[PDB]
Amino acid sequence: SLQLWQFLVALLDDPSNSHFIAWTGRGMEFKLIEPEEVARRWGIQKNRPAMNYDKLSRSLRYYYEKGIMQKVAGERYVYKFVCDPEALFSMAF
Amino acid sequence: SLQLWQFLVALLDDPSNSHFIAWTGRGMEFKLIEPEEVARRWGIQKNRPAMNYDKLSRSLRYYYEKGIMQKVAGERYVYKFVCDPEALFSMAF
Repeated sequence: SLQLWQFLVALLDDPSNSHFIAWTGRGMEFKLIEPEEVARRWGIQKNRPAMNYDKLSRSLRYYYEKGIMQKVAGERYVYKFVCDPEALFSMAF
Repeated sequence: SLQLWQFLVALLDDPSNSHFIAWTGRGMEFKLIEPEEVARRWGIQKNRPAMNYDKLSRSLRYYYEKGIMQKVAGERYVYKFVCDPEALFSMAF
């Protein structure tokens, strides 16, 4: 049972997925190029066929509160993993 | 069962442990202020009473290979957690 952040890291590690999700090249920044495709694959992963970006974005919002991620200012689908002791702790536990 | 990197993160998060292990304030860098005390507490955690800094340093060496941590060049007891997609993937999986 993967957490959504783990699942995104696994998709980001394969450049074959770069058409729907990719590291932008700027540090730990990544873009949901096809956000509905990212949702569909998350749906397959968790056996939730009714998964959509609306549900996926609520999960990405929870990740700001934990300090794991931040939404890049001025962007609809660009986020970054945070590299600080708080993010590390939330990812470790 | 905690991994050594998780154990260090847990010790680092609690300022009660700051007399023997602490974040330096420079990004993800941390210092083993009392390296033998870190080693003794790792021993308590894993029920390995014969734990010492020698055994700990070799396990830290294994984490450099994984790509999760690195020893700060020119320092005896200063390390850092790595901020890159490879580190994130190794910590996630």
